[PDB]
Amino acid sequence: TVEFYQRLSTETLFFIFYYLEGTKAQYLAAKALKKQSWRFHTKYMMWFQRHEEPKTITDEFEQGTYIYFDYEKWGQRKKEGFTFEYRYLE
Amino acid sequence: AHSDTVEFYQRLSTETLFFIFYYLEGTKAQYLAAKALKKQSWRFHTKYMMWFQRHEEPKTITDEFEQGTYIYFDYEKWGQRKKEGFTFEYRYLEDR
Repeated sequence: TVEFYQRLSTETLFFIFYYLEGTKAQYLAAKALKKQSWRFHTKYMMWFQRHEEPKTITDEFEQGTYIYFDYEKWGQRKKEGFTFEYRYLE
Repeated sequence: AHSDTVEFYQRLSTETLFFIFYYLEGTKAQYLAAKALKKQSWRFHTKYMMWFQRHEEPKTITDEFEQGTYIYFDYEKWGQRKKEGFTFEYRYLEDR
């Protein structure tokens, strides 16, 4: 169901997303995350979430501070003065 | 780390390990997850089929059972709960 993945911790959703590819579970984790206001950067291949309100927003990109989950370090990190180009959005 | 080792599931959070354990049933992952949980002093009660952890030193300890307070992961509510004056019978334990 959709509500279950809603309950799961974010770290659990990430594990599901990165290690159970091409499966239903991944599919619902992706959406569970989106509803939590995470967005997938299709290049960096990591999930981002606004830490606070962006500094600048145009029609093509926004810049500001974000927390993201680095799957290589398996840990939530933070980036300031980052430019999230919407063309890398799904 | 390499997904096929215990050092890998050791990096994951407990809740994730529980997810792995219940929803990737009968797989290598589940087994290594089970192991990961055991270093953390979680033990599997084979009747209730839930994981328990001593909250504090047990009150009584014999050869067949121990008694005291535990936290446990209820997989029907999917949440950590707590039990006082609980008897954990050693016959319902994976490996003595």
